Amino acid sequence: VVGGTEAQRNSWPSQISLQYRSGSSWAHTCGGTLIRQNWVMTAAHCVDRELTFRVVVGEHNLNQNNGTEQYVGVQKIVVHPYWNTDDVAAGYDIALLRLAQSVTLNSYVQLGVLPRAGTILANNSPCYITGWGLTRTNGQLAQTLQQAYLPTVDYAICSSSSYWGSTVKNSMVCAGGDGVRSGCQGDSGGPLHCLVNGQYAVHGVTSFVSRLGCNVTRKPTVFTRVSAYISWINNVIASN
Ligand code: NA
Repeated sequence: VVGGTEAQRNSWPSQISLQYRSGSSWAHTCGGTLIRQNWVMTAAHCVDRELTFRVVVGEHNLNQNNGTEQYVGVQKIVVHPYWNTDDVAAGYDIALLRLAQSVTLNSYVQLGVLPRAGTILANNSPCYITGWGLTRTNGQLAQTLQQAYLPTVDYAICSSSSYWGSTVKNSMVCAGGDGVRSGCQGDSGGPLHCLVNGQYAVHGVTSFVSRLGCNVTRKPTVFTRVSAYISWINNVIASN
């Protein structure tokens, strides 16, 4: 997250860190949202590589013991069947991870609530992106979980020629684009939390930013629109 602030450690208890095994260590690669005690929602592109993945719930500082973490292996990966890794612009950038164990819930570990199917946010709706991704274009990962306030940009504006044009689809949410605050590499897969009727819900799964940089004016961060995939998510969980 470029232009973020440090999150309070109990603000976003559905945020997870998706990590891969790297030598004798683990490396953060993506975010995700805990949606059942044994299921995480993330981006499909996060799990393109043939790696050994784990999820960390209750994580705040990637580099220090928080005293709240639970570490769990990924047992099964179900990528959306229409996903195509060389065409992120087509959409379908979503995957479900079944965890090897069910995590225990507490103030640091909670299920993300998802929007009702079909919900579309008004332009300029209030949302926060969260994650450990780069804090500058071509920078380094955050140590502590970051948040940035990223107002939505509706489809009509986001798909206009000076924004994303054809690349953004109605199955996506755009947010931000002010040139200061954005998602960045390592935030993919994590949540966009939007405040609706007094309750935050996870309306987006972070999917992509500009090839020209993270915080680029009129290139809002682009998220998979969770409310377009409710039936898919429910069908996957029911059949696994
Ligand atoms: Na930690």
